Amino acid sequence: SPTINFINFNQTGTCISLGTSKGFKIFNCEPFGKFYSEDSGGYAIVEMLFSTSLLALVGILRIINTKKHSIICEVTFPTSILSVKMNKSRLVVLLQEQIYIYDINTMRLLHTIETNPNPRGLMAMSPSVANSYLVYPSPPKIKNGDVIVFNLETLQPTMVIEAHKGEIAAMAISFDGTLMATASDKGTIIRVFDIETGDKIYQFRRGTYATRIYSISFSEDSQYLAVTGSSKTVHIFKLGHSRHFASLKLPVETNSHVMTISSIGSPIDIDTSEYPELHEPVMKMVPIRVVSSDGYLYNFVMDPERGGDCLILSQYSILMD
Amino acid sequence: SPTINFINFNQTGTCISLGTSKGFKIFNCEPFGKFYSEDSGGYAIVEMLFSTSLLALVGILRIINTKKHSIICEVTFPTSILSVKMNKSRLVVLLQEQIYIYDINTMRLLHTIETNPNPRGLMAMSPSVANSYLVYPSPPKVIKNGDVIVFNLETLQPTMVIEAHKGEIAAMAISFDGTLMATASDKGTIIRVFDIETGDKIYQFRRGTYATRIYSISFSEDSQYLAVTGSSKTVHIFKLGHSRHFASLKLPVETNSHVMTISSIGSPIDIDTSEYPELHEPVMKMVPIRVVSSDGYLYNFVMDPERGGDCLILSQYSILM
Amino acid sequence: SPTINFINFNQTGTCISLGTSKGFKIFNCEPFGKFYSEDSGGYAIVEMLFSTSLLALVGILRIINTKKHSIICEVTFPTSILSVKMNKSRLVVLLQEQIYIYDINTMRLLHTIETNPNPRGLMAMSPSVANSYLVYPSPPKKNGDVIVFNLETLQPTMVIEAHKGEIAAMAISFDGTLMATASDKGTIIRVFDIETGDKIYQFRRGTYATRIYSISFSEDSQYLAVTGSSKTVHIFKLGSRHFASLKLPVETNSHVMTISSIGSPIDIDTSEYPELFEEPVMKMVPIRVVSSDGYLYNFVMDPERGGDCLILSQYSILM
Repeated sequence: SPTINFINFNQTGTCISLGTSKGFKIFNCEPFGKFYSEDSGGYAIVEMLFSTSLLALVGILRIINTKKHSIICEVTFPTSILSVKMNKSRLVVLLQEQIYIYDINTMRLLHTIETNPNPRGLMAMSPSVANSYLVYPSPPKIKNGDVIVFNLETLQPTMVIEAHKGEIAAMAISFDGTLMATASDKGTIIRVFDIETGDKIYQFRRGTYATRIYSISFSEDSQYLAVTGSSKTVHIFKLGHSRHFASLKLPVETNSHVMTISSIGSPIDIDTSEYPELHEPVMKMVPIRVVSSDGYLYNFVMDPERGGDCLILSQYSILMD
Repeated sequence: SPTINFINFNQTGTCISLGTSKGFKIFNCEPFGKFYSEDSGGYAIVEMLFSTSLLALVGILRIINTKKHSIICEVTFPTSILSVKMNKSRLVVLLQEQIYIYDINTMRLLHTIETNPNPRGLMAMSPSVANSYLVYPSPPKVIKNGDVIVFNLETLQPTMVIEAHKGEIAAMAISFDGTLMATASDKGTIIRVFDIETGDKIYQFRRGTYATRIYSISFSEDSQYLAVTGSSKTVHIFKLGHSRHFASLKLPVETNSHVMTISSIGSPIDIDTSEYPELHEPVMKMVPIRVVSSDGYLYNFVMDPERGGDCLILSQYSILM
Repeated sequence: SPTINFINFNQTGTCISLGTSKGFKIFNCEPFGKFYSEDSGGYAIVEMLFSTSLLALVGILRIINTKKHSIICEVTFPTSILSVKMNKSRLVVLLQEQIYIYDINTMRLLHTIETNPNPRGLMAMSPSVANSYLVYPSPPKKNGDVIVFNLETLQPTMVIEAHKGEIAAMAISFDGTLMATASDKGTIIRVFDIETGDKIYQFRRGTYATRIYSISFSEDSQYLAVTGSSKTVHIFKLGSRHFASLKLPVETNSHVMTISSIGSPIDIDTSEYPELFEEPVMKMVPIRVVSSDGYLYNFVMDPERGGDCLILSQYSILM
């Protein structure tokens, strides 16, 4: 089993990107299958658009169309790339002290921001062109958790958010580009700010003792927020409005030193006759897909009313098949 | 009489720097005199610190100590320099699209800012190290055209973004202590001053009757008054002790209308009313105002802080003679 | 996640020395971070001085400087190296039946002690050069005899009858004034004055058979920390019954070896931790526990109440 270095959903949560030490793979979610693969070499960053056969590959920057098996262009940078995010309008490249913004269509350089160092390569980017926003942390050279709200459409900053007292650990933007959620390096407080005005809307407490946070992600309908940390547990905070609404516990066999990213899908019908949820024949269950760095996928279901600990239905392997 | 290309006061308003097409000159204000001069060549930027025998010289960037007649350093830039400002802590050089910040002591480069093009070379520098702030305009790259970026020089991180005006910014000025910032649109009809730490607009002034260009803005030492000069050959004084201009400075009629005019406001001094029939106690405090124009003349005025109104002119010298 | 083979603090308790089957890493405690790492190979003992970019490497003996990336010297021994400890004056290598003493500056050999076998590789060093001592057990070839060896003049000073049974763990305070030992049954702690040899303190611990692994003093010697196999760490005050206790979370791997070290009191912010531990700042003595499974745990104790201590954080070494 080759070592994997990168896992990410697409901007809609219906696909899986992945990168190994020997190549990269592309899966699907509902009719699970391996759409694409390539045994080139070590890949560190594999980012995909809303399907559409467009990929960004960073070896351990090249953009490739997988349907045509051709290369659009290759871009070199003085320093190593730390993060890459896309929407159907702009292409963003982050280095440890520089942010590069490209037009996804014409691929010409548009802007460059000289920022204070970001060793963690943190970003959050709105995927919708109607509200194309970019946010990145602004540490000083107590004013540690300042985040710069940058508008990609006009290429100008909009406001400065005094998010947290300590360094920012993770940040995400809803699908429509309306909200933003950030967490400090202690991972004890989750705060949600409205990117339009900047006022803090929601503040959530995560866990008891300070533990690291890996990734934050909204639902497609912005109903729930998902956080994943070193506790081998995934919390879900309900944004329909403190304490997490419902929590996800991986099986005890899973190694505790695994990176976990998750995503929440649209509610769908499941059969209660087959599954003793403990009864109407069918009720709508919110699906959550959790993939771990060891190479497994987990499917949970969440009751929007009951919440609580979520049942697990199935489990796959992303390596091999 | 050689043509002059650049005039400005020092950060305290008690000295004069000037640049001709044949050299530069340095004057003094109260015991008027010519401290220094060199007929080297064309000079476009001659900026001085708080006396201290330190100068920035740009040919038609070199740092020269006038007392020692030596060269501290010499630095080149890819494009022409548009503005240079200093405090006793930082040195700022602005090109049309780039801002360079240098430490005044070590002279090593500290930061670089990539901004949207500023053909007008507009900035504002706080001269006090306690509140060292730099503000530069951020127009959209091709209504929100008058966006200005509040940048902190101490920590080298921006603090907030101020939506100053609807149209492009034409002039900026920061008080001596770095507390307030004043901005002027390209129409020169509305003068707005913002409190830099909070960001709220404190005062709003109407200037003149019809729209006309504004040359420069400058605060008093005690932030009591604000001086603006425009193409109407009239200088207005706005009282910040708290609309309409408090007092107006009318130059003599024989003066050419196409003259760049910069001004400064000094601390109140005792003047003898026996010599000057102000229209009476022997002495009364009157604020002295020095207005040097691009034709090469200095004009001394006095304002009565209670009466205000049209100001009397005491004397006129002639720079370059 | 490669397996680790050595985990230990520095002489001040403000760093983490850790060596894996693939390399070694050097961490920090309050501003947690990865100071250094090399993927060279299997390392059995990685010991560090008071920062100062000095390391000792034992393969699964070489002294390296991490700042200059150079090798000072390499020395071989007839048997496997069991333990290495350092201070600002002396370097000591312990083997199965021999103890080697080196000058940390010159690297010249100074003295060699012929001791009865030590299968556990037990020794303790005073880290201060003012009272540079070395203590090691002396089993008969009268079981818990500890030889107080003066590294300053290279001569033993006195012999203490510590315990009737085998000695399990020994430690010397930072100032080199006190010595603490624990028997093989791990129920009684004895603290001796290294100058005179009088028994000063006696502590009770381990109601059932839980072996004692490590003993450590605080910087001010106010507290004594003992870690055993029971997944619970006791704190004794040197001002009988234990003063405070540490309970690791149950989810942790039980097949682990845990050490600990107590630091100087610091201030913690209440606003950072909304759920647990909720005066914006309080003085709480920090306790750092690292286990072989690869996790660093931080606990805090109230200097007056004591009791069971909260856990502020749990960071992940090797990542």
